[PDB]
Amino acid sequence: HWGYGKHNGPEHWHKDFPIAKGERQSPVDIDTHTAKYDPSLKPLSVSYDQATSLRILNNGHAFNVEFDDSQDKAVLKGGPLDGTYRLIQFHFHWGSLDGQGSEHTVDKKKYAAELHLVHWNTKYGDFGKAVQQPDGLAVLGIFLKVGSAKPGLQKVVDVLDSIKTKGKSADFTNFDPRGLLPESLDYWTYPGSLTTPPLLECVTWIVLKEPISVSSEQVLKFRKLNFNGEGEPEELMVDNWRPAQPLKNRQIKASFK
Ligand SMILES: NS(=O)(=O)c1c(F)c(F)c(Sc2nc3ccccc3s2)c(F)c1F
Ligand SMILES: [Zn+2]
Repeated sequence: HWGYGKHNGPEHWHKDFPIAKGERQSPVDIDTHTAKYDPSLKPLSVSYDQATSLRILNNGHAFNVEFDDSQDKAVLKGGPLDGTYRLIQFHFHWGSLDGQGSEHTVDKKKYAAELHLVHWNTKYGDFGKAVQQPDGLAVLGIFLKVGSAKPGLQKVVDVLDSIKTKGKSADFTNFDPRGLLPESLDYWTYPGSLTTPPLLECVTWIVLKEPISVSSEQVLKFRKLNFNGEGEPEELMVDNWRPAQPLKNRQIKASFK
């Protein structure tokens, strides 16, 4: 029953998932002036050379590109992180218009979209167990603005017509997610949560400073997706983002400046 519309949208989530009003909820606004530079934070390590994508899926809330996480292939490590975390999927959140769509904001700025590359802590042996742990997940967030095309995103955009409606999937092999990374790896980092139900407070958030650009035609194709299933009255998949939640005590750290 949860979703993004008037009657089931984020402001309604706490009824089914009371952790919605918890102490480390995401996303947040990144106040770039109150974030603490920390010279002791390590460079992020993104080792994606051996990634193996398998499938793309419309789950009724976004689309996921899934990876085979059964060995140490695509991993995140270093940065603020203690273990190594394995890539399991990526997805995006986007707007009905270019002026909105991102979940994190930067001094109140909303970007057109936000890419989430979701990884899990190897010491918990799988994603299902990792989410019940406070340091179970690491999500690398990357902001999208509209301007020039991202060539590396086009294979994703071209297959979306085949997964139009809730439930649909398609084989999605040899997709290289290094094609979605900006040039710099400068980041902010803070402790928080899944930004969809079940809203578990299990995530180390790593948000890149440098957005990637995508074309208006790329983002327009995200907006032709559907929340509904093939049976049903079309609701376009747009504005599937949660807004910024209270920071409460937490401190946001910066890798830079
Ligand atoms: N916005 S987010 O990166 O915090 C996020 C995520 F990490 C995810 F891993 C997912 S999919 C997901 N599936 C399950 C299954 C069981 C328990 C928690 C989750 S989150 C998700 F939908 C999502 F929005
Ligand atoms: Zn997400």
